[PDB]
Parts: sequence; C-alpha cells; structure tokens
Amino acid sequence: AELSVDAAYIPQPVSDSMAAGFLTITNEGDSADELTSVTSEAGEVTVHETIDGTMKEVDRIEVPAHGQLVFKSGGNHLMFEKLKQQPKQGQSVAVELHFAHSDPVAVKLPVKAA
Ligand SMILES: [Cu+2]
Repeated sequence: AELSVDAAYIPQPVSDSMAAGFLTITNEGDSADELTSVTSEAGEVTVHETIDGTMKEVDRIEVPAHGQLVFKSGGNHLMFEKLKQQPKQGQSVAVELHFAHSDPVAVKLPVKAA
C-alpha cells in the first residue's frame, strides 16, 4: 500500500472510441513495482509509451522504488480504446490499477478541455 496516484485526467479527445489518460504514480517503498494491468468499465485500457510521436504498447511498466512513474502528453499514457462514445467534459472515467507486488488502486480521471 505505498503506491499513490495524482495528476490524473483525460483530455477531451476528437474521437468517439479512443482517448489518452494521464496520471502519476508515486512509490514511497523500498522495492520497485510494475503496473501489470488496468481495468475500466469505460473500455479497454492499455499502457503506451511514445517514441518520436508514435505509440507502442508495453505490458509491465516499472514504478521505481522511492520514485514516480509519470504518464503525460507525448510520453507514457493510458490508452482507452473501444469506448462507446466521445468522453466529454463533465464526465469522469474510473480505472483500477493493478500491480505485480502491491494492492490495486482506484483512480478517477475527469475529462478536461483538450
Ligand atoms: Cu496511445
């Protein structure tokens, strides 16, 4: 339970099926962990890295000991796919973050202006 999240939101996408989510995970513990999956009732969620403006899926991204994992625009991000409609300002998406070596963490991601 030494993992916590802040800086969590979704910019309003120009899409009725896909969106990027940002958040920062902080690890106050002595041992590193991995984000192993993310679940949501809104759609399917995967972790992407950004590599010269291209996106790449990654299965098990590291959250370093006494460190933080930042998901932000043009870097690492959650990718929501198979959404049913365009997420809009006023709505929030809940996800659950699952870890290799720690309990799950629920996060709320409000949809913000793009
Ligand atoms: Cu992506």
